[PDB]
Amino acid sequence: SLAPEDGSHRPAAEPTPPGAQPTAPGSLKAPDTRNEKLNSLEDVRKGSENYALTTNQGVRIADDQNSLRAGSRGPTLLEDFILREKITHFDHERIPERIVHARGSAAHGYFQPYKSLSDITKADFLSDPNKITPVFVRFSTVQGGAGSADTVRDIRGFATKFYTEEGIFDLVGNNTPIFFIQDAHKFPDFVHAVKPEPHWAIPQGQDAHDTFWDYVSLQPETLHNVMWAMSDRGIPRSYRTMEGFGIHTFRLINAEGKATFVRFHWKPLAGKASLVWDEAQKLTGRDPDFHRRELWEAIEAGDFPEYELGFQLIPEEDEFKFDFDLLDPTKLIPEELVPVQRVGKMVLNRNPDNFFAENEQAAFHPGHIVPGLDFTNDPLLQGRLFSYTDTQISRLGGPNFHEIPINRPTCPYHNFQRDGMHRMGIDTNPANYEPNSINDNWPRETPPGPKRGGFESYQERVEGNKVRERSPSFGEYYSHPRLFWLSQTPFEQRHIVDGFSFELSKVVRPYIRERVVDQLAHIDLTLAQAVAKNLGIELTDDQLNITPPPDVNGLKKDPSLSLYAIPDGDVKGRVVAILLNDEVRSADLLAILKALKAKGVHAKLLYSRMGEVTADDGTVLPIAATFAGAPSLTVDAVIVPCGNIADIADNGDANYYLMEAYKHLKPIALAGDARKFKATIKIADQGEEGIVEADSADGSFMDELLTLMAAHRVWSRIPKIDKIPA
Amino acid sequence: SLAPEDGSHRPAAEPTPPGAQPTAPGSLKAPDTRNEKLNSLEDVRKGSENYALTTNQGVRIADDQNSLRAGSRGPTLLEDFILREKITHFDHERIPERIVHARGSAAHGYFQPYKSLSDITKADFLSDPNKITPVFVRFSTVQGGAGSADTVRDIRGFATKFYTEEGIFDLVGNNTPIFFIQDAHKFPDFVHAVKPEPHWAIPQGQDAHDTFWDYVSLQPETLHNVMWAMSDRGIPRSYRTMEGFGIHTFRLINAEGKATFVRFHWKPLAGKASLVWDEAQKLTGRDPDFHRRELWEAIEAGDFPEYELGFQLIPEEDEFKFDFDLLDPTKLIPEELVPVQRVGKMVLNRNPDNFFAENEQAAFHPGHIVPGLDFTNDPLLQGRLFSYTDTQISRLGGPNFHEIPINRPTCPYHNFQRDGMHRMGIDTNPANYEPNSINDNWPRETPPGPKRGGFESYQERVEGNKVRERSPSFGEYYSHPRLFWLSQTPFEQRHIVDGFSFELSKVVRPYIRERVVDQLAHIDLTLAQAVAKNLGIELTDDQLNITPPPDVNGLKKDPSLSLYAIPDGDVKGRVVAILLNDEVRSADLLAILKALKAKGVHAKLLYSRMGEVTADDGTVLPIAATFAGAPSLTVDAVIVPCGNIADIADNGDANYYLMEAYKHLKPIALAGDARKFKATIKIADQGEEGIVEADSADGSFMDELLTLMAAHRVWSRIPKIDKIPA
Amino acid sequence: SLAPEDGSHRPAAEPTPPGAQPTAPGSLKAPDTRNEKLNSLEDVRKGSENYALTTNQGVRIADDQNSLRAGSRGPTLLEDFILREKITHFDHERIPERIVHARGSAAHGYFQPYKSLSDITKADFLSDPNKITPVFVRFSTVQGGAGSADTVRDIRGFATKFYTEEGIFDLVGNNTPIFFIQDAHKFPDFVHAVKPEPHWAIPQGQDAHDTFWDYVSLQPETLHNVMWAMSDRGIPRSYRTMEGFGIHTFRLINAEGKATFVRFHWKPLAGKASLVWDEAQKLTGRDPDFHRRELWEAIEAGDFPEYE
Amino acid sequence: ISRLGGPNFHEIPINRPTCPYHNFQRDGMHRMGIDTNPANYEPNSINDNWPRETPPGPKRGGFESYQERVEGNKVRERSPSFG
Ligand code: HDD
Ligand code: HDD
Ligand code: HDD
Repeated sequence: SLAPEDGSHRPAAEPTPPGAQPTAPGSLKAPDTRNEKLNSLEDVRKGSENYALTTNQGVRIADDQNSLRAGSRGPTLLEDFILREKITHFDHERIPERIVHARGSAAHGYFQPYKSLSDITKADFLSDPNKITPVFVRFSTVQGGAGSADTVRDIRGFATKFYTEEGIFDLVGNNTPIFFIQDAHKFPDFVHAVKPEPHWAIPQGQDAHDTFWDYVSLQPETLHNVMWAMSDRGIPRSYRTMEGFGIHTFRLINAEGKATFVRFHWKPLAGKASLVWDEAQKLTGRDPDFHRRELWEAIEAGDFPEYELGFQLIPEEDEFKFDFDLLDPTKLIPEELVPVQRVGKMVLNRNPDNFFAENEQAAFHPGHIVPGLDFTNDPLLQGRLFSYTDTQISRLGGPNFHEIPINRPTCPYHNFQRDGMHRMGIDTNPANYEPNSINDNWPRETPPGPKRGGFESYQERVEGNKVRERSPSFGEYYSHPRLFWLSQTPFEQRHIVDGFSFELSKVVRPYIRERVVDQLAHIDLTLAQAVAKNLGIELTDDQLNITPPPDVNGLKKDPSLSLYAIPDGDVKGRVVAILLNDEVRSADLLAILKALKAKGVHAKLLYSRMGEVTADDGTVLPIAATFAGAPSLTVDAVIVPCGNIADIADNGDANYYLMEAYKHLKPIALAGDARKFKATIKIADQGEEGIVEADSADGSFMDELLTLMAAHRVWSRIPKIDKIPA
Repeated sequence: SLAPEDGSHRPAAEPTPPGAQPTAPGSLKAPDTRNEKLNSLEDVRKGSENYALTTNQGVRIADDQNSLRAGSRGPTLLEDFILREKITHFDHERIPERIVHARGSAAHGYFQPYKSLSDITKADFLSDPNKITPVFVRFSTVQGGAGSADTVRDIRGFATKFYTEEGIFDLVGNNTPIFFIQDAHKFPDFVHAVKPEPHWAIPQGQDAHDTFWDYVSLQPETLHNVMWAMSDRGIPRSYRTMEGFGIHTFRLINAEGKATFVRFHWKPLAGKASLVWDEAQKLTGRDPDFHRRELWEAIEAGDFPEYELGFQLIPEEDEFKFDFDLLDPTKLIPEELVPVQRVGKMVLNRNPDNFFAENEQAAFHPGHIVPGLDFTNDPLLQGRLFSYTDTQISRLGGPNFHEIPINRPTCPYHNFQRDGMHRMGIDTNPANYEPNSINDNWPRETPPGPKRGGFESYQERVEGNKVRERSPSFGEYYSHPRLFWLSQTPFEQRHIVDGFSFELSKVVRPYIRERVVDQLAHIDLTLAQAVAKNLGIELTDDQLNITPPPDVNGLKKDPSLSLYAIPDGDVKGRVVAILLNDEVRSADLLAILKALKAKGVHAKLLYSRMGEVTADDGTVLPIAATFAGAPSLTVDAVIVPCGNIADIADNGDANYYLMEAYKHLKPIALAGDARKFKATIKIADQGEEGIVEADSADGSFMDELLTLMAAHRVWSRIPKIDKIPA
Repeated sequence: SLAPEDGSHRPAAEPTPPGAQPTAPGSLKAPDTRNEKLNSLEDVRKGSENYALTTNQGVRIADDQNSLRAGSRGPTLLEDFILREKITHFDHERIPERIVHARGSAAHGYFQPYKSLSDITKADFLSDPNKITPVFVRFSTVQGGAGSADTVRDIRGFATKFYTEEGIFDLVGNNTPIFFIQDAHKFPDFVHAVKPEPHWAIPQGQDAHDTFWDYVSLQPETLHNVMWAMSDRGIPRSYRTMEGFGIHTFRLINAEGKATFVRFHWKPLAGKASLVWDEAQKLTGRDPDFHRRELWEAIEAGDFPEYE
Repeated sequence: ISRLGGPNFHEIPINRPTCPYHNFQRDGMHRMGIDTNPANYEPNSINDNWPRETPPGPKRGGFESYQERVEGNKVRERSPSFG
């Protein structure tokens, strides 16, 4: 018995806030959170407590500390089969990572529609507001390996496996509404250009290098998603605070056989929020697991990630009514033209038990659809359909990857397919072919119908010659980038310009930077000029004279394309650093902590060392982390309570904490003599918007602080931060 | 509905004789035959009746006859995910075959001891006669591929997986009591020498080629097993009628820690029986699946394969009491010196459901032992311990092959090993290492003990220098071959000579044949001379003068080494061909079938066409096969009833049936006018031992036939067969 | 032609200081730098300039920008074998990373002894001061994945393959002179304890978590190498400025059959130097490829890494 | 991909073309060819876009599919002419 006698090794099996208890496998942390998929995994869940340690063949091991040798200082013997089994399993633990989105974090949850959608689709999982469908969702970055950092600038994946009663449906989306390229034949080129360069394998998790911008400069179709990635969309605060999109136009098919075109959306109920670049980049060093950690801890705290599924629906007869082609995945459908109709809610409420078994081995593929859905001729979607089945043959070791437990349907599956590596199902059917008489032709085909019918493809008319040709309706590259640019606030536009400027500064061949700037001048001259000024490049008179691309269907902006133009803040689940001193005003700390708790905001008590400090009144304050150990990068706001401020006033870490939080536009609140830190951040005596200050933490101090947190960051501080040495 | 109205598509779920019903998966043929392992496989058995045909993701298929195309004569579309999943699974069905023993046939059963062995071993499965241990047994040839023929001349494997309460123990043996080589380092040399030659990959399932005999001629340690392989041991009648051996000396360890040396035996309760070479060779062309078929149908009929497990036990103090080294796997322990103690019985009573999932994927390995067993320094066994865990990583795809259902232990298994390709178990342990505090160190090591204890190696003393050197005690090659030769009946010696003669005649390089005859002259001059005579080789005076090797501990024979010297014939499960005519004497047929039924012998009614014939009293006799369709090779004896003999008397195929059966030494019985067929096989009017003839098929006629069948073949016939052109 | 007319896309094939030119494949940056191993790879090196783009079966491709479809807005056809070959190869690019030391940076070079060692060893590569042996060296971290950062706190691997005339010798060492554990049977326990924890797969490239310190606390044999890892040895400035060690005692065997015990060392001729923790940790965010980059650029500059 | 272990099966010697082959495909299990191209994508400027596409033509040209006419709905249907 090596556990502490007080039982403190084991986290409580109840919701607890971030940092309050060690994290644990979901079935131990939250044994009563169930759904039909979680329950179906019980056949493979393995416990440990009270069991003997064995080999994989069930033989009990007596001494798991030593190899078998001839003499206690002698050579290891070949006959040690316990050693060799254990080292062999170790030696073959790794499987190939995903070719793209190798870095990702996943959770289980459930989805339910708000009302039946039978009028527009026969998909069973959308047929009844009381039908609950379990989900497994993985969120990811794109470029970096499985061991890369989370808060890089990149697109994010947002992949949802719906375990429906009529089959698995995987909605395999990203967090921006378009992709970089038009036709899947170019996917290896694009991916190779953004991935680490092939001679030296640098850089990891960064588009900031020559080959990515070379390809962008040569393929202007890429510019629209490049605009999104260079905005603060590329650096989300959390997977809970980003949008999701299926990108492609798909079809819904109802029981009468009518097709409606659809694009899929996820709206985050926590709101949209992103980091700023300097914070994101520094956070990749201070905590490369920050998004993975934040998702796991939100679920352990009960701050369940919630998202609303929504559809943009366009009738078949309106296919050609826009200035862009609906089948072109580099174009978005502005919500001002086609609104998102709310469909249902997804809540992620339990972590996995074992990351490798459930996250690493999960296989999502957008070809996994169900009756009631269908594809379109989008030429990027069409090639995706080939890739996601083919890649699993190496990644997951063969054609039986649907028998890996996380991938299994919860509905029935029966067919004539047999064998393959790793075959788990032992088929008893006398027949392995159809048509057969020897088993009365079972299992049997099922005609299509309104419910529980076979899959039949929508009978779309095809007419044309066999060509490798891009549709001319796809040959427009700048109007969507411009619509995105004009829809952003002034501070978002600044962050875009700073994104392009920072990334192009890392491109060693200057002509590439020049070619990118020339493309920017086809989108918007103000953008192009601002980036050029940061790169020391002067636009030519020709460039100054490029006419801007047209409006998109009459629109000159669409505010739903901005993260921040329309307030959607939610403070629940956010966190505040509280910088302690060795004699904290206890009345301040009571008021601060209860106000935060009332709004579901978490706190971390920080000091210059671990252990405890004692408040003016004798209250013992346990310390969560030191100032350097939990930097301001990891919090949303900073509060400094009154007390003995001299204890920390000359602490360089405490001062720099406030300087970093101030640079990154975070709300900062200072009570009583903590206002002596105004000099560290150069705040005027009469104060400034974004800094809460008062004689004590009472009255409206915490409400003012919370109001600032609901607006996420103090954008008005931006011109004040250039001078700050931080 | 495609099944026939009358239900004749589905075999009865009751025991039935070979040929009476179509064969079926074991759980459908014998649903009520149960054991703990078969019951534990219920989680992975999948049915089929009444279920819809789906993709592997659970989506119902409407049309499983057509690809999706643009127009009904148009090109196939990439978006056809149904067709690609089905073709992808097909394209990846095969896995590598086993390096050796790739051809094999398997069944489920159970083992039970006759008495507790706790005085000599603490192995839990041998602790109590009421301990029932499920087994899965795979019988195999050695050289040929998984698609090669069964009745080749070869060594046979006999591998038994015991699913004990203290771990899987695999007894991985062959059907002769020694192996070809002494040290595992030479196994790839020997196996490459016997396998198809590397330039052109010929010959399949045959040792009859230059490289095999080149290795043998240069490595006289092989000669003992080569003598077995050249005897009729090399061509068993059935997996049910051969012996099995573990070959190596292992140890039993009791609760006191005392080690006893043990060699393992399986004694077939159906008796020992083999084919003759011509019959075996021709059977590889008429039915290359004969042993697989015979095993499956025996079990379907309730002719369960039964074997007694036997131990030769040698106390530790007697290690050096023999003329040969107990660790040398090319030496046998004569039963006259150390008797086989009969310790328990194994019954194989259920065929698999799916060959690939349960037989092809089964992994047996002799390093899978349990507490109460241990290894010795036998240098062939020592190297085997490395190979059987290593080879599964490619064959079965990775280190989780114990999770493939058929391989899973039925007792608990818990450890800190994680991940690997197609990981099924989802571990919930917070710890994946020990020692750990965070899960109170579970699962925990267990000290060795008398029951349910951890495995500890027997503390054998090792003293010597690090050397690659063969023990001098292994350097004797001829005395065991000679003891084997002297123990055979005269007809068994003739078949040995004929085996050597036929094989060496296929060696194209004559000096190799000469070098083999020289080795034979070191074993026995009579043998050497008889082989040389058939090869047109004359022994030199030096060869005529080689002194024979010494007796083995005073023995100049041991009849336990002969298949036939001691009567152990059992006719239950054997099969007779009854050659019909278009007017059968029904009284003969009743008397024949009655007497066969009484002894559990099966029959097959044969004619010149399929369909039925009608007997003299009107009984309608259904025909199982034609003369040419079910050759005499496939039966144990032939009976010709009386009736309209002129119907068949000039039938070449019916005459040849009897000539072939007669050449192969099979009993033949002829009733009434069927005695006209005496002329085709040249039998004198007075008759001949092994031909049963009488006026009708009365009761005496059948006892005489059944007595011949209990003696298997009519060996006295051998000098008459030289004249038969068949 | 997409290249700039001034030729500024292509780096000079001469030694240049870090940042002066874009980095390039070895054989194009330093075509005249050769050794027996580098030459022997010429059978499989493949160029590109002036060659047509083809499938892997050697069929020239006319249009590498589009899939084949039925009409220019139509569905992609299964008979597009060019698209499926290209996407199949992409789909199967990745292989499993190394179980440990998955993050590493490598280079070619050569070794030669200062004098013959025939009195203590008959190894051919140590027999003659003028017999040069090619080498390939990979330096690595231990815990993190292939896409983790370079300037973590960790032990570093230092593995040298010597391509000798009497076979390959691999000296597979680390940058500290001992290991954490005594018996290989415990390696999966120790590695599992230091690797990301199994429920949530955190933390990457860091021993700073409960399971590693749990194992340490319960296995005091670890403490020596834990001391080295917590010192600035854990955060070297460059792979050029750390020591290497084989850790184990091995044997040298001379022609007379005498055995001498030996432990192997590499001394960096650039000297020993490490970062400080705040700088190392912030560098994993500002340039997670810092040691990979510094090694490649030192070789491009002519600052060849040398070790005794 | 299973039978020959991955996507570099054209590098097994019997399968290799005797004519030139050059493209932007990289890596995979058992990769033999060591690409020196600074670029592993096209279009690129950093290797002047080599290796380059080739127009179709009478000899030594790029592959182009015959522009057969396709007309019909997306169906899983046997042509009646096959019946
Ligand atoms: C033709 C190839 C191709 C194209 C054009 C795309 N992808 Fe993809 N994608 C892959 C081929 C691929 C892949 C090779 O099949 C991956 C990696 C491994 C896997 O299982 O699938 C994958 C993974 C992958 C994942 C991670 C799934 C997971 O968590 O396991 C997401 C979220 C996306 N992709 C999303 C997209 C979106 C939104 C695209 C454009 C609209 C896109 N993919 C285009
Ligand atoms: C050092 C290597 C080596 C040596 C010396 C032997 N074998 Fe072996 N044997 C193998 C390496 C191997 C193997 C490569 O590991 C096989 C092939 C596939 C498998 O799973 O194991 C195997 C399969 C195999 C099987 C088939 C098991 C099955 O049905 O799947 C049997 C019955 C034997 N062997 C029996 C023997 C006997 C009785 C030996 C000598 C006394 C012997 N083997 C020596
Ligand atoms: C019993 C298992 C075992 C143990 C006890 C060790 N290693 Fe190891 N090592 C491995 C099992 C391993 C491995 C699983 O075999 C690796 C990863 C995959 C590979 O090719 O080798 C490996 C890789 C590996 C590499 C990377 C080689 C490369 O760059 O590819 C280095 C430098 C070391 N190890 C160094 C050590 C040192 C100095 C050890 C202690 C003195 C040590 N290893 C103990």
